Amino acid sequence: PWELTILHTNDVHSRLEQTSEDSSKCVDASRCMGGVARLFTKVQQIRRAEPNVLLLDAGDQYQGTIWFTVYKGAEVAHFMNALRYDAMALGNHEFDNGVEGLIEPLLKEAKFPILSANIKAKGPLASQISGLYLPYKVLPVGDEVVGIVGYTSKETPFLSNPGTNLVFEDEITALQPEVDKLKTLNVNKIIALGHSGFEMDKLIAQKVRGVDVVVGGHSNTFLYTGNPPSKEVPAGKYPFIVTSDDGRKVPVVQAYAFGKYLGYLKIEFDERGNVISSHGNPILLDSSIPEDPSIKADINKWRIKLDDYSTQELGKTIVYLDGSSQSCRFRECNMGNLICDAMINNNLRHADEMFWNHVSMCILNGGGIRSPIDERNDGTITWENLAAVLPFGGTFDLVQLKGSTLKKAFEHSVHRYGQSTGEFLQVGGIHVVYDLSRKPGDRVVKLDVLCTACAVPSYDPLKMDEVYKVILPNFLANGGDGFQMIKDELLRHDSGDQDINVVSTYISKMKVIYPAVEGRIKFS
Amino acid sequence: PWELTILHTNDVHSRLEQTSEDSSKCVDASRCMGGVARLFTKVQQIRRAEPNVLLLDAGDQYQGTIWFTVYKGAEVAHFMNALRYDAMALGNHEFDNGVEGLIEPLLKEAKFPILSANIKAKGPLASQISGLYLPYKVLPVGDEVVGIVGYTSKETPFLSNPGTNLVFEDEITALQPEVDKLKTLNVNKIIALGHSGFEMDKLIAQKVRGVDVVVGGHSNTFLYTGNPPSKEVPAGKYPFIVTSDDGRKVPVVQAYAFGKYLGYLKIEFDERGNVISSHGNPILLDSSIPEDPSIKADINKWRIKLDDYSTQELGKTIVYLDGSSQSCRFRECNMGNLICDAMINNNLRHADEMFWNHVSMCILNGGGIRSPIDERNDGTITWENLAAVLPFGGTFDLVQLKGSTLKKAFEHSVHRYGQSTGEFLQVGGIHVVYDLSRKPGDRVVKLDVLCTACAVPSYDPLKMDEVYKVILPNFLANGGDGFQMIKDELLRHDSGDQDINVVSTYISKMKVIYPAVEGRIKFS
Ligand SMILES: Nc1ncnc2c1ncn2[C@@H]1O[C@H](CO)[C@@H](O)[C@H]1O
Ligand SMILES: Nc1ncnc2c1ncn2[C@@H]1O[C@H](CO)[C@@H](O)[C@H]1O
Ligand SMILES: [Ca+2]
Ligand SMILES: [Ca+2]
Ligand SMILES: [Cl-]
Ligand SMILES: [Cl-]
Ligand SMILES: [Zn+2]
Ligand SMILES: [Zn+2]
Repeated sequence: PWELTILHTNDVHSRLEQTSEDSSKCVDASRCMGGVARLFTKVQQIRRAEPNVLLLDAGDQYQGTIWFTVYKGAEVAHFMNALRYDAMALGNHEFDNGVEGLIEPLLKEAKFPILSANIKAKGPLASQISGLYLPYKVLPVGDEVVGIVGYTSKETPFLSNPGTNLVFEDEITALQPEVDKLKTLNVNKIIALGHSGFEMDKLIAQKVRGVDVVVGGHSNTFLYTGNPPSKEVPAGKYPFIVTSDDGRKVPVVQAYAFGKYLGYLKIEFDERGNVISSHGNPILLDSSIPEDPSIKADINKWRIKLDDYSTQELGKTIVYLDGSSQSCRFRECNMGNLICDAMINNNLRHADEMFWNHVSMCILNGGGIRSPIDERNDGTITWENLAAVLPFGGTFDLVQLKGSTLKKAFEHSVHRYGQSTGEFLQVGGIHVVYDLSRKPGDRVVKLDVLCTACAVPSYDPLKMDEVYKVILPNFLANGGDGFQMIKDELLRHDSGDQDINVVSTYISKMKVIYPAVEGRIKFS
Repeated sequence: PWELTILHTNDVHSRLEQTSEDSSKCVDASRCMGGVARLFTKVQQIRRAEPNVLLLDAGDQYQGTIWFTVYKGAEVAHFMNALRYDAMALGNHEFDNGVEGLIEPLLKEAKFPILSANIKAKGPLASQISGLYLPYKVLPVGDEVVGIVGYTSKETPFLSNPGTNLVFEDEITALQPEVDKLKTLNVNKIIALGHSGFEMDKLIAQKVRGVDVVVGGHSNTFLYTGNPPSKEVPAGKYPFIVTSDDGRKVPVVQAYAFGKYLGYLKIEFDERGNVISSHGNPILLDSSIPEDPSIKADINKWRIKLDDYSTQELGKTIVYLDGSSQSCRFRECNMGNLICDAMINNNLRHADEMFWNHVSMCILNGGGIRSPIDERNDGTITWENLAAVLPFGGTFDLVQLKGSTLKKAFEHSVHRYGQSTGEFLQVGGIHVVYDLSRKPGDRVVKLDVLCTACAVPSYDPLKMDEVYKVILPNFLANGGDGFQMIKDELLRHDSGDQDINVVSTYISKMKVIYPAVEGRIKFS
């Protein structure tokens, strides 16, 4: 039998540097994980041990940290080139800066093929982008050939900014004729590599005849066999074996997100390209694997521009930005409003999945806000100013909560009001009124939440049994500040973008901000 | 004596096409005024009649209409070249797209000198922008030479986006050594051409010794001798003669704004370059002057790209945008909120003077909002969609009003509530509560307005004798919809940017909008 090792990443989301275990900034330098330098170490070791190896990425390298804000994809081409990826599928985030932001930094500089069979170009763009991404690629591997076909979420127009000259076709209908072309070319080992989410990956394994293995992304799905090595709870075994409509066992794999795991799948094929066994598990890239010094030296070199960005003017304020603890731990503060508005706006512009692309409610612990920003002089705000406001190195995560849970979180927000501690919440898309003369646990007297999805979009009373989607710091999603009910009762929690980056890009895009105290939080 | 005719424009604000008498879109094609084609006719006629003629622009050609949104300054270089301007001073709006947006479209393409003596470049920019604008230029005119020195408002960093590598120095201190250089060169006829406002222009005429004539802008100042030909009321005679500290009569001139007038000043000089007389008046460019057909043919040709922009996707909405009359003439509607938020945000980003750069209150007649925009499909908003919402061809103007005036405007808003007419106001930066059970004229029971300039920026009760600055349609500033108290009582009214353009660029910059009904207007 001929054995192929597939190494794969997906939804790296600009985590070029090593991170903490939850994908936020690495605070404890000896428990960090992921990053491209550590990835390279582990990939090089397997390439030395195994004769036939492919390294694939299933999309969403773009977006998430200062690396993408400053380098805009040039860092993705440079470091994926340095790692010698064999192919990549386009994900939705690859369109976040429009087709122009995809063609220049990435499609023109990458030294490997970039694939998607279901994106059709038209008008003027068609001979402009022509051949810059491919529906399939035949790759030699050792003494054999493997074909790779790409696909990208049809939800891309609602998530990103691909423009009106690209059509996203149904994946299975677009994939079948390309796999048929590979079969006509006598390629008998075919990987479908793409970015549509685990549900669609399972449907492709079942329905696209000729596909031997599916390597996917988009849904941040973690699969693992046996006792998992970190906090992620697996959605199924790895590989997740799906039997096809033509009765073959098709391994389906994904490797969570954020470059925290390297997916590692070994497949044995018979002489006719049928899979006769498959086994593996994602490898946790934790600090027991050293960062490769030649990649890390390049990371250090590229970081100099990022460190320089710290003093650059992002925008201006026309108001004093009151991030003092005497304000933000006690009442509505306009710095809290600004940060919640940024959290919302960034996720609406750049959402990771449709499930989250209408989120319009935000809570933020006031103890998370650590400095004011004065408008004298000229009102200039820089990254360095924001880093003093948000110094903890966190992310702004997405959670789905029952109303009863959120009501308990607002009771917790004032249960010991007056003690100057950090759990008092600033909000966006929420109007709350407290009556502090009432018993702890019964101080919320009105709690109305923005409803975006409906007749006349508006604030409506929170309902205990309805479910709501909220953006908030990772620190609160994990139950910090005593918000144990959030951690214990939430229905879904996805990690999101790095925090200072999110606020800096919001100010960059607004240019002039004027947040004000406007009645989001009242006391009666 | 040697006689020089100075023709001059300032604060054209992207009004390349002819306009209505108030600078908004030309609706009645036979009462239109201004535009570059008509300007060219009148300038060519004077060039044929007079031997020594200079055509100067004192700044703020950038910004104001779709022409600048689509062409970003290339239209300014092209048409000022076609008119054969002899020189231009930089104004604040020339920095609205940053130094990069100034260097490429304008400084590199202009065929005339672009001047400013008080802008100093440093760091990397210094040898990059070097020589692309000049502190002075010596120009031959007929058989003599005239020197021109430029200057630009020190308020530019607070109005625009010139970056932190440009320093704006005090104008009189920067101008004096450059005028001294011209004197050393034996130039004895010196025009100071610049963009700092009439107050500063008068101080330059008094204090910069050697300046013969000041040609200014920025403050949209209209000067005229005798009975004025249109609606503008003159601030003084034209020219406005200032005696200098060295006892010379220095004509100071400006020509309003929007290309509506061509300034026309004749100066006689003795052999030593002393002004021995000066006379003139701005010429109203009204429809008695034909549009020049060679310039208009080019305007038509360049318009094709603008007409094409009408179908281009600007951004997306995630909410139904309710611009129906049943909503917007009766209660808060999220289309009204969106348009007021756009009006505010655009003017904060791109304000014409410091006087207006903190405006954070907006009123908008609900009868001005003429269509909803559905989110199906994909939520795409185009210029054409917005043109259906805002079809009247107006501008969003700046007014300063006493509180008592604004309170009367809110009483007018509901004085015959229920009759479905268009005077009901949508708002931004204002919370109003009405009690419709009370007498007409006494229905406003709460009226709180955002105060940006203060301790903890916030909504505070309107005070009858305080003065407030508000952005609103030209149609309301001129007393439309029965708001005669606004027209009759306002303290200052400046025309602003064209309306669909303002909303389109706001959506372009926000990318995804989600306006909602949030309690700006309540009934008790
Ligand atoms: N990782 C973190 N992210 C956000 N806020 C934090 C974090 N750690 C501590 N805080 C805030 O700092 C306060 C203590 O100064 C806490 O009550 C909490 O509100
Ligand atoms: N030039 C204009 N600008 C804005 N709104 C207008 C204009 N002309 C008419 N309207 C609105 O149209 C309504 C009549 O349909 C008027 O009551 C007024 O609210
Ligand atoms: Ca096969
Ligand atoms: Ca002189
Ligand atoms: Cl999925
Ligand atoms: Cl002035
Ligand atoms: Zn994705
Ligand atoms: Zn100006």
